[PDB]
Amino acid sequence: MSKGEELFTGVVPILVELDGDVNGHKFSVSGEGEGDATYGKLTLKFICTTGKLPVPWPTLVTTFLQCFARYPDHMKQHDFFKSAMPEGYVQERTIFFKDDGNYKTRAEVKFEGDTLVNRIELKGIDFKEDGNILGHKLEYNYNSHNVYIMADKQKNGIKVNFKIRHNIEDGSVQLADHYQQNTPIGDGPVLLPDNHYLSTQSALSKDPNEKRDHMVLLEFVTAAGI
Ligand SMILES: [Ca+2]
Repeated sequence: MSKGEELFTGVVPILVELDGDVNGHKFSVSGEGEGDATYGKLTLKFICTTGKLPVPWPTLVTTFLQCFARYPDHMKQHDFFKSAMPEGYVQERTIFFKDDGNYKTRAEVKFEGDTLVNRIELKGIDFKEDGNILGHKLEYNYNSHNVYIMADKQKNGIKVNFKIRHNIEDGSVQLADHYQQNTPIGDGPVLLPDNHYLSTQSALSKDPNEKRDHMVLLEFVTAAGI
Protein backbone atom coordinates (compact mmCIF):
# COMPACT_ATOMS: atom_id res chain seq x y z
CA MET A 1 0.00 0.00 0.00
CA SER A 2 3.09 2.19 -0.44
CA LYS A 3 4.94 3.87 -3.29
CA GLY A 4 8.15 2.08 -2.26
CA GLU A 5 6.95 -1.40 -3.23
CA GLU A 6 7.28 -0.39 -6.89
CA LEU A 7 10.99 0.51 -6.80
CA PHE A 8 11.92 -3.16 -6.20
CA THR A 9 9.95 -5.15 -8.82
CA GLY A 10 13.20 -5.79 -10.69
CA VAL A 11 16.94 -6.29 -10.24
CA VAL A 12 18.27 -3.31 -8.27
CA PRO A 13 22.02 -2.55 -8.09
CA ILE A 14 23.38 -2.28 -4.57
CA LEU A 15 26.23 -0.32 -3.00
CA VAL A 16 27.58 -0.70 0.51
CA GLU A 17 30.20 1.52 2.19
CA LEU A 18 31.33 0.93 5.79
CA ASP A 19 33.72 2.81 8.05
CA GLY A 20 34.69 0.69 11.03
CA ASP A 21 36.59 1.16 14.26
CA VAL A 22 36.95 -1.92 16.49
CA ASN A 23 39.20 -1.48 19.55
CA GLY A 24 41.15 1.26 17.78
CA HIS A 25 41.60 -0.85 14.62
CA LYS A 26 40.14 1.32 11.86
CA PHE A 27 39.01 -0.17 8.55
CA SER A 28 36.87 0.37 5.46
CA VAL A 29 34.78 -2.02 3.36
CA SER A 30 33.20 -1.43 -0.03
CA GLY A 31 30.56 -3.70 -1.46
CA GLU A 32 28.67 -3.96 -4.71
CA GLY A 33 25.91 -6.29 -5.70
CA GLU A 34 22.45 -6.95 -7.07
CA GLY A 35 19.11 -7.32 -5.31
CA ASP A 36 15.95 -9.01 -6.57
CA ALA A 37 13.19 -8.71 -3.93
CA THR A 38 10.80 -10.77 -6.11
CA TYR A 39 12.91 -13.75 -5.01
CA GLY A 40 14.28 -12.20 -1.80
CA LYS A 41 17.70 -12.56 -3.43
CA LEU A 42 20.92 -10.63 -2.64
CA THR A 43 24.27 -11.19 -4.35
CA LEU A 44 27.17 -9.19 -2.97
CA LYS A 45 30.96 -9.01 -2.91
CA PHE A 46 32.71 -7.03 -0.18
CA ILE A 47 36.32 -5.81 -0.17
CA CYS A 48 38.37 -4.43 2.72
CA THR A 49 39.84 -1.34 1.06
CA THR A 50 42.20 -0.62 3.97
CA GLY A 51 44.06 -3.93 4.11
CA LYS A 52 43.13 -7.09 6.01
CA LEU A 53 39.92 -6.97 8.01
CA PRO A 54 40.62 -6.78 11.78
CA VAL A 55 37.47 -8.82 12.59
CA PRO A 56 36.00 -12.03 11.08
CA TRP A 57 33.78 -11.49 8.04
CA PRO A 58 30.85 -13.51 9.46
CA THR A 59 30.64 -10.91 12.24
CA LEU A 60 29.85 -8.24 9.62
CA VAL A 61 27.24 -10.10 7.53
CA THR A 62 24.16 -8.77 9.35
CA THR A 63 25.60 -5.22 9.28
CA PHE A 64 26.28 -5.29 5.53
CA LEU A 65 19.53 -4.90 3.32
CA GLN A 66 16.19 -6.16 4.54
CA CYS A 67 14.32 -4.05 1.96
CA PHE A 68 15.14 -6.92 -0.45
CA ALA A 69 13.09 -9.36 1.60
CA ARG A 70 10.38 -11.13 -0.35
CA TYR A 71 7.06 -10.46 1.34
CA PRO A 72 4.23 -12.78 0.25
CA ASP A 73 1.26 -10.94 -1.26
CA HIS A 74 -0.91 -11.48 1.83
CA MET A 75 1.87 -9.77 3.84
CA LYS A 76 2.94 -6.80 1.65
CA GLN A 77 0.93 -4.53 4.01
CA HIS A 78 3.63 -5.25 6.64
CA ASP A 79 6.73 -4.35 4.59
CA PHE A 80 8.13 -1.35 6.47
CA PHE A 81 11.43 -1.54 4.66
CA LYS A 82 10.25 -0.81 1.11
CA SER A 83 7.54 1.59 2.29
CA ALA A 84 10.28 3.98 3.49
CA MET A 85 11.82 4.13 0.00
CA PRO A 86 13.10 6.03 -1.85
CA GLU A 87 13.90 8.50 0.96
CA GLY A 88 14.97 5.52 3.07
CA TYR A 89 15.44 4.64 6.71
CA VAL A 90 18.18 4.74 9.33
CA GLN A 91 19.11 1.32 10.73
CA GLU A 92 20.90 1.26 14.09
CA ARG A 93 22.11 -1.83 15.95
CA THR A 94 23.81 -2.88 19.13
CA ILE A 95 25.32 -6.35 18.67
CA PHE A 96 26.40 -8.00 21.93
CA PHE A 97 28.97 -10.77 21.49
CA LYS A 98 28.64 -13.04 24.49
CA ASP A 99 31.61 -12.90 26.91
CA ASP A 100 33.18 -10.29 24.64
CA GLY A 101 32.76 -6.88 23.04
CA ASN A 102 29.93 -5.24 21.19
CA TYR A 103 29.34 -3.54 17.86
CA LYS A 104 27.33 -0.34 17.59
CA THR A 105 26.22 0.48 14.06
CA ARG A 106 24.41 3.35 12.36
CA ALA A 107 23.37 2.86 8.75
CA GLU A 108 21.49 5.00 6.23
CA VAL A 109 19.73 2.91 3.59
CA LYS A 110 18.28 4.78 0.63
CA PHE A 111 18.20 5.10 -3.15
CA GLU A 112 20.75 7.29 -4.94
CA GLY A 113 19.39 7.41 -8.44
CA ASP A 114 18.41 3.85 -9.33
CA THR A 115 20.99 2.36 -6.95
CA LEU A 116 20.19 1.17 -3.44
CA VAL A 117 22.88 2.38 -1.05
CA ASN A 118 23.79 1.11 2.43
CA ARG A 119 26.10 3.62 4.18
CA ILE A 120 27.35 2.32 7.54
CA GLU A 121 29.34 3.56 10.52
CA LEU A 122 30.49 0.87 12.97
CA LYS A 123 32.23 1.13 16.34
CA GLY A 124 33.17 -1.96 18.37
CA ILE A 125 34.43 -1.76 21.94
CA ASP A 126 35.64 -3.95 24.81
CA PHE A 127 36.73 -6.86 22.64
CA LYS A 128 39.25 -9.32 24.14
CA GLU A 129 42.49 -9.32 22.12
CA ASP A 130 42.34 -13.14 22.06
CA GLY A 131 38.60 -13.72 22.02
CA ASN A 132 36.94 -15.37 19.07
CA ILE A 133 36.63 -12.03 17.30
CA LEU A 134 39.99 -10.27 17.62
CA GLY A 135 41.70 -13.66 17.69
CA HIS A 136 39.84 -14.71 14.49
CA LYS A 137 38.43 -18.00 15.77
CA LEU A 138 35.14 -17.93 13.84
CA GLU A 139 34.44 -20.27 10.96
CA TYR A 140 33.76 -18.83 7.51
CA ASN A 141 30.15 -19.92 7.33
CA TYR A 142 26.67 -18.81 8.36
CA ASN A 143 23.57 -20.53 9.73
CA SER A 144 19.92 -19.70 9.09
CA HIS A 145 18.07 -17.42 11.51
CA ASN A 146 14.67 -15.88 12.06
CA VAL A 147 14.43 -12.16 12.77
CA TYR A 148 11.37 -10.89 14.65
CA ILE A 149 10.02 -7.54 13.44
CA MET A 150 7.82 -5.44 15.74
CA ALA A 151 6.25 -2.08 15.05
CA ASP A 152 7.33 0.87 17.14
CA LYS A 153 4.36 3.13 16.49
CA GLN A 154 5.73 5.80 18.82
CA LYS A 155 8.90 6.34 16.69
CA ASN A 156 7.14 5.64 13.37
CA GLY A 157 9.54 2.74 12.83
CA ILE A 158 10.24 -0.88 13.73
CA LYS A 159 12.05 -2.81 16.45
CA VAL A 160 13.83 -6.03 15.58
CA ASN A 161 15.58 -8.58 17.81
CA PHE A 162 17.41 -11.81 16.99
CA LYS A 163 20.40 -13.95 17.91
CA ILE A 164 23.11 -15.07 15.50
CA ARG A 165 25.15 -18.18 16.26
CA HIS A 166 28.68 -17.89 14.91
CA ASN A 167 30.35 -21.30 14.68
CA ILE A 168 33.76 -21.34 16.39
CA GLU A 169 36.49 -23.55 14.91
CA ASP A 170 36.54 -25.82 17.99
CA GLY A 171 32.89 -26.72 17.44
CA SER A 172 31.41 -24.28 19.95
CA VAL A 173 29.17 -21.27 19.31
CA GLN A 174 29.89 -17.57 19.68
CA LEU A 175 26.63 -15.76 20.42
CA ALA A 176 25.76 -12.39 18.89
CA ASP A 177 22.63 -10.72 20.28
CA HIS A 178 21.28 -8.16 17.80
CA TYR A 179 19.14 -5.22 18.97
CA GLN A 180 17.98 -3.18 16.00
CA GLN A 181 15.96 -0.02 15.38
CA ASN A 182 14.75 1.34 12.04
CA THR A 183 13.40 4.84 11.47
CA PRO A 184 12.17 6.56 8.29
CA ILE A 185 14.31 9.36 6.93
CA GLY A 186 11.36 11.13 5.29
CA ASP A 187 8.20 12.86 6.47
CA GLY A 188 5.93 10.54 4.48
CA PRO A 189 3.90 7.60 5.75
CA VAL A 190 5.38 4.16 6.29
CA LEU A 191 3.81 0.73 6.74
CA LEU A 192 3.90 -0.17 10.43
CA PRO A 193 3.73 -3.97 10.58
CA ASP A 194 2.07 -6.55 12.72
CA ASN A 195 4.46 -8.96 14.41
CA HIS A 196 6.13 -11.24 11.89
CA TYR A 197 9.54 -12.53 11.02
CA LEU A 198 12.06 -12.72 8.22
CA SER A 199 13.58 -16.12 7.46
CA THR A 200 17.17 -15.70 6.28
CA GLN A 201 19.68 -18.14 4.81
CA SER A 202 23.18 -17.00 3.90
CA ALA A 203 26.09 -18.57 2.02
CA LEU A 204 29.64 -17.23 2.22
CA SER A 205 32.25 -17.88 -0.47
CA LYS A 206 35.49 -16.57 -1.95
CA ASP A 207 36.14 -15.09 -5.39
CA PRO A 208 38.97 -17.30 -6.73
CA ASN A 209 40.56 -14.44 -8.69
CA GLU A 210 40.68 -11.95 -5.79
CA LYS A 211 43.82 -11.26 -3.76
CA ARG A 212 42.41 -8.57 -1.45
CA ASP A 213 40.64 -9.51 1.77
CA HIS A 214 37.05 -10.06 0.73
CA MET A 215 33.75 -11.92 1.06
CA VAL A 216 31.21 -13.07 -1.52
CA LEU A 217 27.73 -13.21 0.03
CA LEU A 218 24.54 -14.89 -1.20
CA GLU A 219 21.43 -14.29 0.92
CA PHE A 220 17.77 -15.28 0.60
CA VAL A 221 15.23 -13.44 2.75
CA THR A 222 11.50 -14.28 2.88
CA ALA A 223 8.99 -12.83 5.32
CA ALA A 224 6.66 -15.22 7.14
CA GLY A 225 3.45 -14.25 8.95
CA ILE A 226 1.72 -15.71 11.99
CA1 LIG B 1 -2.95 -5.28 12.41
